[PDB]
Amino acid sequence: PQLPEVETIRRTLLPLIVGKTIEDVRIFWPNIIRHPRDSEAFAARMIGQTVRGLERRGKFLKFLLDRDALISHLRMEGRYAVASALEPLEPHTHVVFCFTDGSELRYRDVRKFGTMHVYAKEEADRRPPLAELGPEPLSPAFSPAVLAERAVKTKRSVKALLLDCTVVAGFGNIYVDESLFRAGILPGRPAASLSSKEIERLHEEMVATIGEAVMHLYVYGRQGNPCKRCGTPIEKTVVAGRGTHYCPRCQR
DNA sequence: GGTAGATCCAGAC
DNA sequence: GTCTGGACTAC
Ligand SMILES: [Zn+2]
Repeated sequence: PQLPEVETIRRTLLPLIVGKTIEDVRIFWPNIIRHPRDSEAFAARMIGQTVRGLERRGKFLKFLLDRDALISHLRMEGRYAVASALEPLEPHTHVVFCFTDGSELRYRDVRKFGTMHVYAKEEADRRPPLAELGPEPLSPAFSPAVLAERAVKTKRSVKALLLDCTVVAGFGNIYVDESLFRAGILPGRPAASLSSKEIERLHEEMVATIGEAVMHLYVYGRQGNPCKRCGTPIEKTVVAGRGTHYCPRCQR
């Protein structure tokens, strides 16, 4: 899931778990547990705590308990569901939080790329994976000025810059490619090569593109198909090590 | 200290 | 078999 989908999860999941008390934590792929490194300590500390809130930072979910926070990233394919402890688990279920009311919060992930970190609440924001996270793309803290400052410093492509979590929180490939198309900028352009006008426009399209989604594609996944604005075949190449889509006529 | 390269996984070719 | 992707290690 990308940022908009994660925000939907935050909103919809919260009322399904708030006020429930954890009675057990079961782990079927320990590699997902990143802190404490020992999955047994992860499970033990959570027991007895009640879910009090659920926040989002970038693509991270932050579950707020009594003393601790659970920081969760779904990567490409992770998903949460709430269901009865009486029913069989769905395939690829790797972590389960069991509540005292006989319901469960289940984490599934076919690829097993997702991560979980638990810390005392007061520490979570100053430890990985939240430490160094850049500003929310929809916040005044992410400004053209901030983007400009980062762009001028680096030798990397503009795509690489936007994918950088320290620059802006949780802005993924689909939105990078779409935002760059909408801003008329080739993804392979050196970030430092962007003019003030291009930075301003890119910021505007980033906020618009992801803002629209949080509340229909031009290039992403459209290789070999006509651009919706000029009819030129959309191309796909590798940029910043990732599959990257663009129109060679609309973007410069 | 900034950056490329490496990494994890299993489904799609 | 090869390719793919979000967010330490070593040049
Ligand atoms: Zn075009």
